[PDB]
Amino acid sequence: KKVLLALTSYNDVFYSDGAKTGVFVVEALHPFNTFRKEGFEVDFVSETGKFGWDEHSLAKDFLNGQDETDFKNKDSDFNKTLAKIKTPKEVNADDYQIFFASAGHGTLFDYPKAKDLQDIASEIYANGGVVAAVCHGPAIFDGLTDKKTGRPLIEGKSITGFTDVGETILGVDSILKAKNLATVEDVAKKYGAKYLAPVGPWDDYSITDGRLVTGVNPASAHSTAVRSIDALKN
Amino acid sequence: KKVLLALTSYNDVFYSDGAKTGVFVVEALHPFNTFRKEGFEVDFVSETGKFGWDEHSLAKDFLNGQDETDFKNKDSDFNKTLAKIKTPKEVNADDYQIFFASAGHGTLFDYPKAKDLQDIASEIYANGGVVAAVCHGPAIFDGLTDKKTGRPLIEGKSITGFTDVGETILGVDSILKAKNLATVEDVAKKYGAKYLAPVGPWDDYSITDGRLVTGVNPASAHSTAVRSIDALKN
Repeated sequence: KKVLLALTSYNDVFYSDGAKTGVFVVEALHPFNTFRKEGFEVDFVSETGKFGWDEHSLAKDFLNGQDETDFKNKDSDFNKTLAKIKTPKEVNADDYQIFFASAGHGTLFDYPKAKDLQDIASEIYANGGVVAAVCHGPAIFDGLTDKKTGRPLIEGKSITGFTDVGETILGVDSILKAKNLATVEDVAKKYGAKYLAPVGPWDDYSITDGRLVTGVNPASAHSTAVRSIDALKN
Repeated sequence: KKVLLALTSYNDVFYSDGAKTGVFVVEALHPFNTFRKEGFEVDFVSETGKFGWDEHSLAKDFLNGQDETDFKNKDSDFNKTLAKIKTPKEVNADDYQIFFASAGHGTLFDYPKAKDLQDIASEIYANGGVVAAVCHGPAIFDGLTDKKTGRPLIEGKSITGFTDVGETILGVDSILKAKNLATVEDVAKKYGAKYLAPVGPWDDYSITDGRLVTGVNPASAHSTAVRSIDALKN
């Protein structure tokens, strides 16, 4: 039982305070934990084989408790597994039942153009696997094609993900535009998907549409992962 | 700017302990409170113009705090309003912006056959209003037609509601099958709707799809009510 957990490979100054974005820690850690818990093996992968942390996700409010302990302890299973991060080439899609895309605002940079990752994702979905994504993770659906129908994998599907209002509240809406980036809600519209919004931009909100699982934000990582395992039976 | 809050008129012995089903207290109270807070007026209506509370919704685990105080206080707005509850005949569909269907298992008995109420809701909706339902409330979607399309109102839409698994867990799926009642998932399947389920059958889980709003269970009453209001601009 393997699970391929994708991470953004973009890590550069993003926020107006000079803080650089990248992988949202708990969006990788909670799914990882949830996966390892049920008895799945986790293989991390990134577009370039490299990654960095979204500095904002390192703040006390987003990283604390056992999470921080596992983060700081280099011998943690999480860290030992992350050290074995793979590049697309080094991956055999046929080895995974679940494809989970963790996020962070960085995914908005490489995920849409990560074709190799999309081919892999598409294959796992073809073999009856489950494709899941949280936060800005659905960004990788931009171009993801269903091999069986030839149509965009999200066309006619109900998904969720980071909200447009959330961007405004974070005050990063100025930047997304400045950097010519599309929001999850934009991507959902562009490819015929039905975007379902949570009551609040920070709520734990996730959706299961057959074998396609999506979550809204960091607070939905766990739920997304849990849904992702359950979805295997669909 | 008013709300039509439909209640189940069924109030007979249900549970395998002699208890009776009917209106689940908070499913009518929280929605009422939310709508009242936002300035909307509220009118209660049932098939018979009468109703009874579901015996199991009266325990401390479901009825407590201010809710319980507003339930026992005869001079409470919630109660003074319930006294003026009207019948379909007394209703003018054009006087409402939202149609909210509170539940309790009792709804499986009357909502599906309450044609007059369906019309009111099809009408309100026809005028660009909002149609919302929580828990077993979606049973009212059984045969509910979109005045403008001719097609079933929930056809092609995404909804959620009380889960089939929940029924088993409560050990009432026997009663249902016996009394020849249909579940929400059934009604969704029957009219071409895409049923989206919560991770846990008890989760506060709701969905907003255009102007069709749905919630899963008592825990979802509030969110479903909030989703209604926000929906009005969709």
